[PDB]
Amino acid sequence: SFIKPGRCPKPAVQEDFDAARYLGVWYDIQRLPNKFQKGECATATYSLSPGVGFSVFNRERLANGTIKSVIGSAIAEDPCEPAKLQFFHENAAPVPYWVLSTDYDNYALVYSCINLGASHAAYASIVSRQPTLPEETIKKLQGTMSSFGVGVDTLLTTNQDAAYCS
Amino acid sequence: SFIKPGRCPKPAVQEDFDAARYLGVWYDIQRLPNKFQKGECATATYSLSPGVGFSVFNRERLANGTIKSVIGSAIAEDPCEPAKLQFFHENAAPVPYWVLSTDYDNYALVYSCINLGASHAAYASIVSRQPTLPEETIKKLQGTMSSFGVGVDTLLTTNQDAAYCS
Amino acid sequence: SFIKPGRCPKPAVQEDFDAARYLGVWYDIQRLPNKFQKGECATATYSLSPGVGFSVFNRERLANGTIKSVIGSAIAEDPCEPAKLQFFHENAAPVPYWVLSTDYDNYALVYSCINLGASHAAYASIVSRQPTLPEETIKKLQGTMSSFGVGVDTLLTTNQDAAYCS
Amino acid sequence: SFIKPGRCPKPAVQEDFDAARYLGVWYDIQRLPNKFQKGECATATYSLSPGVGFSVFNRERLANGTIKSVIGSAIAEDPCEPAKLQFFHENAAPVPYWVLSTDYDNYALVYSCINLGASHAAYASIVSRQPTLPEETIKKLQGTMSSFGVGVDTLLTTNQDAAYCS
Ligand SMILES: C=CC1=C(C)/C(=C/c2[nH]c(/C=C3N=C(/C=C4\NC(=O)C(C)=C4C=C)C(C)=C\3CCC(=O)O)c(CCC(=O)O)c2C)NC1=O
Ligand SMILES: C=CC1=C(C)/C(=C/c2[nH]c(/C=C3N=C(/C=C4\NC(=O)C(C)=C4C=C)C(C)=C\3CCC(=O)O)c(CCC(=O)O)c2C)NC1=O
Ligand SMILES: C=CC1=C(C)/C(=C/c2[nH]c(/C=C3N=C(/C=C4\NC(=O)C(C)=C4C=C)C(C)=C\3CCC(=O)O)c(CCC(=O)O)c2C)NC1=O
Ligand SMILES: C=CC1=C(C)/C(=C/c2[nH]c(/C=C3N=C(/C=C4\NC(=O)C(C)=C4C=C)C(C)=C\3CCC(=O)O)c(CCC(=O)O)c2C)NC1=O
Ligand SMILES: *[C@@H]1O[C@H](CO)[C@@H](O)[C@H](O)[C@H]1NC(C)=O
Ligand SMILES: *[C@@H]1O[C@H](CO)[C@@H](O)[C@H](O)[C@H]1NC(C)=O
Ligand SMILES: *[C@@H]1O[C@H](CO)[C@@H](O)[C@H](O)[C@H]1NC(C)=O
Ligand SMILES: *[C@@H]1O[C@H](CO)[C@@H](O)[C@H](O)[C@H]1NC(C)=O
Repeated sequence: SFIKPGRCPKPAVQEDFDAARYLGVWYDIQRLPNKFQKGECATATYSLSPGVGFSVFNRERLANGTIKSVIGSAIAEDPCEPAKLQFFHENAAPVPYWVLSTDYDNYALVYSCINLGASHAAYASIVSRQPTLPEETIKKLQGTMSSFGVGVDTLLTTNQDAAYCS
Repeated sequence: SFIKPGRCPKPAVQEDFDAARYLGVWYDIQRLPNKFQKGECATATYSLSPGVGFSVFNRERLANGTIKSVIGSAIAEDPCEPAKLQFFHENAAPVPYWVLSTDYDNYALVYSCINLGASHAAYASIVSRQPTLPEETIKKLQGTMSSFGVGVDTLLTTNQDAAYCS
Repeated sequence: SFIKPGRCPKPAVQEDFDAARYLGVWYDIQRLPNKFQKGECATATYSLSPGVGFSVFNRERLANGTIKSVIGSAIAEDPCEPAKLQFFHENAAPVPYWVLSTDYDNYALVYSCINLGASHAAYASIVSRQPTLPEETIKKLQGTMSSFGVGVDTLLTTNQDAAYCS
Repeated sequence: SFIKPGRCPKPAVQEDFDAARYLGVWYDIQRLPNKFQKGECATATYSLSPGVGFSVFNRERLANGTIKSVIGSAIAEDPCEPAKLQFFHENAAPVPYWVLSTDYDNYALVYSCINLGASHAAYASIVSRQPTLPEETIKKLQGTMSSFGVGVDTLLTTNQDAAYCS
């Protein structure tokens, strides 16, 4: 999704990550530019799976008012690295999805990277259990992002205004 | 997981494979020796996924009457190759799973292979919608297995006796 | 390293591809935009490998006259699909490299693709044993490139002018 | 190519591994049972690659005195992990090859593991720059292997007798 030079960094993930506590609704707060989000008001809904991992339901509002959504399935392929997921969205090739940091109740810092020779395509995201996230939490997560080569300057803020998104 | 010489054959899969028709209950009729089937009366149940692919519930009876079962998730990582799945069983590393041939309402030939240098570990299985499958059908699928270098003689026949399996 | 929408296409590869005839010097005639070519006069030289596959030496001229180069190794990881190689350059992650069409003594259409969810990163190339290639030959390879969704308008022409590259 | 239960362990590899100091001739001293060594007197010879990584030439003596050898190519696909190699032996699928420990001048502990569902296939070997290695060094390396579940009882000692190998 977003090309930067160098090979993919390998940042720390959430230690002892617990997926059952990660389920539910997360709101997109900030994110690296990508090719899949085409609007605003983005939310992810993660739910229990009857097999392994969990189901994914992403949803956003387009500027012309059209609502768009996708379904996918998330799986930790190595049970010993539960924070290192892979998402299989409908009609999409698999993408990595690592949870760098989360407190389950408020925020989460998500990272994703795929190698491209001497370059890489990266995606990063700050999400929240609410349409807003406190300013301090955001600055902290931006802080870790800098350590693995994401520029805070390059981030897009997602519109989560209550009126516009209903 | 059966070690044989040579690299994994790359047999053909079922053309224009339709997972919705592959769902439901399958009985293990014959199978390559493996490390996971520990008894008899083996069935697989495939169900809808709210994400992609489908949910898996494999189940067998032990000699002492104890029922053993596992849950997992099946996903075709390349949507243009829907018959070439990957199974993510709980407590297992991901494994390949090809539907080489199926008519959906009667039989299916499942193959799975993993390379080990100049050797490979293979798993193959004939399943049926009924606890039995006609011998001529069994013979035909055995033909297919031989055509890509599996020995029919090494196949194990699975117990599906209504008396024993009830 | 060029983003286009959709998953990677799988165009046909060169039949009975013979790497021994593909060795030697190729001149870049035109190619998709990428992050590795920074100048002109780009050439690829393919050489004997004492193990498997063959050796790679890429070379171009910078605008200030500085020559830049990389070495790498090409390996056909599956001997039965010899046209589907993996290229391992110094300081780079592995990249696919398919020889889609070549007559060995004149031209070659090179392709490479890596998936990015519902998008993909592509690189495509028309190379030649001479610094120029006939207009009729280029158009044919353009017909093929068009067939998997690269537009001739998106292509860059490589400077192979004898004076300037000298 | 030796099947054990559980997923592949992830042992530490030699820190700051230098492939350049690893070149030349190593003798097989002890090894896990595998499918490729058919005799004795086995040596691996590693040499410069004109591309990336290094060149591979393995050879052993068969019981009937006939000598057999293979060539391949070794590559660290992740340059930041030079001890984590991939070996491409001729006509074989790629295999992992980790250097867990080496002092370059005397010994080396090589490990390799490929997952097979809830089981795995492993290969490990203690090599030496001489046909023999001191018992204390061997014991030390056997110690390391034990910590990740290879049985010292399962190890085979390789015949490197000077006369028999002459
Ligand atoms: C997404 C896929 C992808 C591919 C395929 C790819 C090829 C590739 N070409 C490279 C160097 C190079 N490659 C070329 C040119 C060629 N390269 C060719 O495959 C051919 C046919 C030519 C034509 C001669 C040149 C000239 C260099 C060196 C340029 C320089 O470093 O200044 C490198 C080394 C890394 C770098 O210098 O940044 C890679 C990885 N990179 C990718 O990200
Ligand atoms: C390079 C890596 C990479 C990733 C990680 C990735 C995720 C991804 N997000 C998607 C949809 C979506 N994704 C989101 C939003 C999110 N998505 C998230 O992973 C998170 C955390 C949010 C935050 C809420 C939304 C709203 C959609 C639906 C978009 C639409 O239909 O327009 C899709 C589906 C494909 C599509 O319809 O275009 C993919 C593959 N794609 C990639 O190429
Ligand atoms: C599951 C992982 C796995 C590994 C790692 C592996 C290594 C491996 N060793 C091979 C040959 C060989 N390998 C060796 C010896 C060695 N090989 C070594 O990795 C080392 C350290 C030595 C020590 C000297 C020899 C002597 C041969 C040649 C066998 C012959 O031709 O008789 C081959 C070629 C296949 C063949 O033709 O038989 C492979 C794939 N195979 C696997 O399945
Ligand atoms: C290298 C290849 C390879 C494959 C394919 C594989 C499948 C596989 N089958 C499993 C359980 C199982 N698998 C089955 C039966 C089936 N399974 C089928 O794919 C089909 C068609 C049936 C027939 C109905 C059953 C009944 C179980 C549960 C067994 C138990 O509880 O012990 C498991 C779970 C973990 C384990 O017990 O090892 C795996 C990984 N394992 C491998 O190593
Ligand atoms: C907005 O855009 C989408 C895709 O471009 C389109 O399908 C949809 O109909 C548009 N909504 C309108 C015009 O209401
Ligand atoms: C049946 O078998 C398994 C092991 O084979 C054992 O764990 C289980 O307790 C047994 N149950 C009995 C004795 O019914
Ligand atoms: C050529 O230009 C590149 C641009 O970065 C630079 O790396 C290099 O120093 C230049 N060579 C010179 C100054 O001769
Ligand atoms: C020795 O035995 C091997 C098989 O065991 C055989 O292939 C080889 O040719 C034999 N060597 C000779 C010439 O006796």
